[PDB]
Amino acid sequence: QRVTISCSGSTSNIGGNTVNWFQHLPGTAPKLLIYSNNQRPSGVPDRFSASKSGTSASLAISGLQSEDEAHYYCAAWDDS
Amino acid sequence: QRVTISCSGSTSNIGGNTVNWFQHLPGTAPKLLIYSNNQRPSGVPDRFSASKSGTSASLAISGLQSEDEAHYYCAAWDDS
Amino acid sequence: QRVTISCSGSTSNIGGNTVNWFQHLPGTAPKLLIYSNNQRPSGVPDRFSASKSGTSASLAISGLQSEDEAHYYCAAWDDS
Amino acid sequence: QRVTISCSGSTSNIGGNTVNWFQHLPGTAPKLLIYSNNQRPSGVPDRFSASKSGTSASLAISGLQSEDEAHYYCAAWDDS
Amino acid sequence: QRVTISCSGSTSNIGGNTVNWFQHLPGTAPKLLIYSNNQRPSGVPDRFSASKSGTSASLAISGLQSEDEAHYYCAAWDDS
Amino acid sequence: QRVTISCSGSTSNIGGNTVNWFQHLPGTAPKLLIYSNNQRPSGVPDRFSASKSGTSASLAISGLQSEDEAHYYCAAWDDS
Repeated sequence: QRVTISCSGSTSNIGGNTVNWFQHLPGTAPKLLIYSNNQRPSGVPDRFSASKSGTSASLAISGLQSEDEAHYYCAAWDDS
Repeated sequence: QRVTISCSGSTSNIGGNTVNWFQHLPGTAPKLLIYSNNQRPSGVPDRFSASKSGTSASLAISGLQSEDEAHYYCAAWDDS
Repeated sequence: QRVTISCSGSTSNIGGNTVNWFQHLPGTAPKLLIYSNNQRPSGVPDRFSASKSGTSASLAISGLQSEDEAHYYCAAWDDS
Repeated sequence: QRVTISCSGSTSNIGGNTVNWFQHLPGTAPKLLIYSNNQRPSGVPDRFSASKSGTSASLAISGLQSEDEAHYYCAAWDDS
Repeated sequence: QRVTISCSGSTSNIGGNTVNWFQHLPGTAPKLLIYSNNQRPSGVPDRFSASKSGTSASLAISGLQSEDEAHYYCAAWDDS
Repeated sequence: QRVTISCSGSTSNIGGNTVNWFQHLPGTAPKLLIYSNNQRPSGVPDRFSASKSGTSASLAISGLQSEDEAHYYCAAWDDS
């Protein structure tokens, strides 16, 4: 036999960039405030898996590739 | 036999970029405030899985690829 | 036989860069404050796995590739 | 007799000011050029006077009180 | 007799100021050039006077009180 | 008799100031050049006077009280 199995992954290519951010900002006054008292997630897989709990109270400004990846690739189970 | 299995993944390519963000901002006054007291998610898979709990109280500004990916690819179960 | 198995991974290439960040900012006054009292996640896989708990109360500014990757690739189980 | 002679002068009062000029100018490219080959004035008073010759090839931006004053006040001649 | 003669002068009062000039100028490129070959004034008073010759090839930016004053006040001539 | 003669002068009062000039200037490139070959003024008063010759090839930026004053106050001539 000639069984062929080929999974894949997270191949990334950005290129160029020069994002320069935020420049030339005369006088501002950022006075943010964050205060949380909840958001308790959970997850209870039994047979299969790759649950992904996630909590945040951030400001969430993303420039390039701010992912929170979590991979689980090409699993198997026979129990012969 | 010649069984052929080929999964895929998260292949990304951005290219160029030069996003420059936010520039030339005369005097502002950001005074944001965040205060949460709830949003508790959950999830209880039993046989299959890859539940994905997610909570946020952010501001959520995205420039490029602000994903929150979670993969579970090509699972199997025989129990022979 | 000629069985061929080929998984993949996280191949990345950024290129160029020169992100320059944030420059030329006349007098500002950042006075942020963070105070949390909750967000306790969990996860209980039994047979399969690669759960990924994650908690944050940050500000979450990302310039390039701020991921939180977690991989689990090409697992197997026979129990012969 | 009670002859009373009262001339006047250049009394000035500006007040306040805070002219701030020209601010917050992202990248420009001033490439001015001046080249003159003439403008020769003259003046030949004989009996009375206070002629005022003036020549310029400037750019002439004025913010406040850019005068070129020249005074000659309360003259007399008797030749008794 | 009670002859009363009262001339005046150049009384000035600015007040306040805080002119701040020109601030927050990202990258420019001033490449001015001045080259003159003329502008020869003159003046020939005979009996009276206070002629005022003046020549310039400047750029002439004035912020406050850039005068070029020249005074000649309360002259007399009797030749008794 | 009670003859009263009262001339005046150049009384000045600025007040406050804090002119701050020109600040926060990212990379520039001043390459000015001045080259003159003329502007020869003159003046020939005979009986009265206070002529004022003046020549310049400057750039002429003035912040506060850049005058070029020249006074001649309360002259007399009797020749008794």
